[PDB]
Amino acid sequence: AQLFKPLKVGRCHLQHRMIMAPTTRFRADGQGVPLPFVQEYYGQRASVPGTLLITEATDITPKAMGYKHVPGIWSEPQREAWREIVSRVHSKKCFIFCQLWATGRAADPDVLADMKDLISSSAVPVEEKGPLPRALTEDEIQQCIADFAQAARNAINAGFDGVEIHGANGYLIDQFTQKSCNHRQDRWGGSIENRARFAVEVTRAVIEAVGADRVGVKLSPYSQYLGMGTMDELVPQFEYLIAQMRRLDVAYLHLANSRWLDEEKPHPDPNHEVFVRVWGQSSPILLAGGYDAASAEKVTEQMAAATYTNVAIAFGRYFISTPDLPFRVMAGIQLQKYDRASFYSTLSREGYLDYPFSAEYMALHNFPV
Ligand SMILES: Cc1cc2nc3c(=O)[nH]c(=O)nc-3n(C[C@H](O)[C@H](O)[C@H](O)COP(=O)(O)O)c2cc1C
Repeated sequence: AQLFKPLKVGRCHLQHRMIMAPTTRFRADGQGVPLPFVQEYYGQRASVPGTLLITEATDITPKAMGYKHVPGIWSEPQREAWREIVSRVHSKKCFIFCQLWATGRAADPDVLADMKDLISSSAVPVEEKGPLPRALTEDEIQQCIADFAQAARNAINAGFDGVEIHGANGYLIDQFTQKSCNHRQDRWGGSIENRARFAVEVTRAVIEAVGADRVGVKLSPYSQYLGMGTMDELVPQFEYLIAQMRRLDVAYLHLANSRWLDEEKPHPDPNHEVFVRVWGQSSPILLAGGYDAASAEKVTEQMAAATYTNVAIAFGRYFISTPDLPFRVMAGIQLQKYDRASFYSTLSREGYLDYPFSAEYMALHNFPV
């Protein structure tokens, strides 16, 4: 199976193409430091050598943090906690990218030090008022771009194999890409190229920091989560941005389906064919959102037959429920049914560390360490 073939992504020689998608689980402390057992969570999911894992979204600066109990990577205590997580993954011969974000208008205003700190590309709330975000100034944009680069340096210094730039799901970068939020009249909004500029410049600064082979970029072009996915020129806007990502030669593009607002409207393009076409055949593409063992297999096989041979699939919910997911899929073992109780848990070991391995995997584990 194509899905089981080794694939080089960035500097990492992956041994199969099933990826742990970035998933926020709120197991960080009030200082943004991952809890001491976060290392066992990622270690569990480093089940099979040559797996790539992508971390939960990680904050870049204390001012940009939008939630409590999510991790950052600006402070020394955070960076040391992540070094230990990354060490555990590498000890199991797996690879890990740190996903970097800022929440912008989707931050929890109760968590911000000042109401001034709720920022976006423009003063457009997610819901009809809705506390109003403040439009970033030119200098604040420049500062945010440098903060992403410095976070990327911190990540690479903690040992991460790479960073993913969180350009999706209506968070701050996507708030610049999409006209349903960005109504700026300066060079950061007001046309397809101008709206794309924020994502292009964050990407360029992170590339200068760590090199294109340690940077992936996530987008969710069709997603309607958090006020996105409604602009009239949605397709052209992302065709343009993905052409620029391809020109910048990033290690991978990651495209994900999210929450679709009306289930009676069919989705236009479940496997993102329209965008994969612009990205091209040569560089790895990660697809996420709604896949299972059979559909991950089918889409990778059929894309390969269509010349798109460099496709990986990332799983969020099944990697939560199934720590040995790639082992299971390769051995024809059923993935663990996931449950909403665990998705909506916070802080505890319960609903986090306590999904079992397959009995099969346990059978091979029957030895003294
Ligand atoms: C609990 C939960 C937390 C998530 N947190 C993030 C996040 O931190 N970063 C991000 O880019 N996507 C996040 N996602 C989206 C996942 O990466 C993925 O796109 C989503 O789970 C859909 O894929 P699935 O069908 O395999 O679950 C999250 C999803 C869930 C279920």
